[PDB]
Amino acid sequence: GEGPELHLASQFVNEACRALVFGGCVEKSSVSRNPEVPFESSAYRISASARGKELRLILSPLPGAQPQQEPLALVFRFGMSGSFQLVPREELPRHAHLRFYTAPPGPRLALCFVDIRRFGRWDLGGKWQPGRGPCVLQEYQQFRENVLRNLADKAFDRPICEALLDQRFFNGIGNYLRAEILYRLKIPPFEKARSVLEALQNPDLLELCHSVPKEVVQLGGKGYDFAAFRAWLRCYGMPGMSSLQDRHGRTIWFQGDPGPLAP
DNA sequence: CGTCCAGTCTAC
DNA sequence: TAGACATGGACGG
Repeated sequence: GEGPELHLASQFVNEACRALVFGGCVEKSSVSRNPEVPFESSAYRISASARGKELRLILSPLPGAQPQQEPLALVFRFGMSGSFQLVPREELPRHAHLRFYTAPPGPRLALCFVDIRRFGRWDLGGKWQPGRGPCVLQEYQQFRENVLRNLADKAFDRPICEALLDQRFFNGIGNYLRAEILYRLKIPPFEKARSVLEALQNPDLLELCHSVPKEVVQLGGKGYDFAAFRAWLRCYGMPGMSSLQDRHGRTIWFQGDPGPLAP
């Protein structure tokens, strides 16, 4: 559920739906507590884009589609297990909680938001979440400036391994990326975030917040194969690696000294 | 076999 | 903040 996976899911949606025409209503599973999507069109296309840990999906009526209406945008958050799949209409995956159906005359497929653990959410409207920082993958320069010009914010009092999960400043970084990034630099997880980032402005911490997830995207791995990602990892859950619980109870994997603020 | 572990969101 | 939110598989005692 991290940046690279949201970004590959956007790629997948755009490639799978490039020729497809969808029709009818947007079908939510009965168990899902997310909002019904009030969009219905006789002929519409689906496109996507990702920003940090959010994915914007746009449902665009084709010319002359009925009823006459503007496009509708939704924003998804994947939680721990969210994903998109394109399947035959009659072979729906289990836990397909939101479904878009191709219209005739093509082979009848379904584009599904699949979410086993049901932690993901979707909203109506295209707005990104207002507090989130810029995307480490696609807004690198804005993201770098938003960290550095704000180092006096209380957020950077926390250990660097906890600050990397703060989506106001590291939108797209999650639990495996913070392990892999700190591991490249041999920076102890529980050194203070402000102290680590002041010692700055050999790629540095903020550069690696971009280049490391970019590597995952280049694998096509964690994609929307699973072994090429398992071999790419150097720290997260790897043998020989230490691990501690941060203050919110998430496991930080690291090697060597845990740092001064370790619990 | 029973336990444990695997990003926001909510409410006290 | 602390626990909730929730399914399934690996891992033990």
